[PDB]
Amino acid sequence: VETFAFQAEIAQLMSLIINTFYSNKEIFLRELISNSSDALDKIRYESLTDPSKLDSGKELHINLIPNKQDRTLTIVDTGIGMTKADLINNLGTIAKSGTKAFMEALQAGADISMIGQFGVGFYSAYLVAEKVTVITKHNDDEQYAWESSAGGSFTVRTDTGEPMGRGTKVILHLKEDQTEYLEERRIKEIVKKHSQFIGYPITLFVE
Repeated sequence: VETFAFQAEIAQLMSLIINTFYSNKEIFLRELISNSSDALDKIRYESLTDPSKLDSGKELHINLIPNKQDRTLTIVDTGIGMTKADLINNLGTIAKSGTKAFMEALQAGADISMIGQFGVGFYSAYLVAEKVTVITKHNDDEQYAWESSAGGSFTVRTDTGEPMGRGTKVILHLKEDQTEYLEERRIKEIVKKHSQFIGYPITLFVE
């Protein structure tokens, strides 16, 4: 296991997300589904000129998996995945610059639900999760697990957990008071409200 420091700007973003009073937490799901869709779009585009890119799985989709025993909500996609370098580099984002914009905007009258407009929507996971684990597999690399409970650091390790073929799995270890996001009725409602026009199937698994 390797441990890394978040850039200071990202640590500050995370703390703002964790400590700011903001009731409309449910937007985290849309943000992560949006990220999944973007990743699926990337592998799809690469496949148009090189069909072999899909040897690691031709189905392009998103699964939502709640588990009340583990208190986790997992978002899985079969998108392009991320290399180890992408993981370290803010999960393939330009987060340093996105954070600066988001903070300026929060000053010009924006609110936290607008985070995705600044390219740092992944971090909205910390509205509801105490810990986030990201398992990822890109065609050009091995399978990796990133994890962070905030506090300024994240880890990266190889994952000999179940091989995934290709894609990304975001495992949200929910805060104790956020278990509503494990209820089928609630997840269904949020998907219909904010993720109605996504171009890939979204399957909500049953417990």
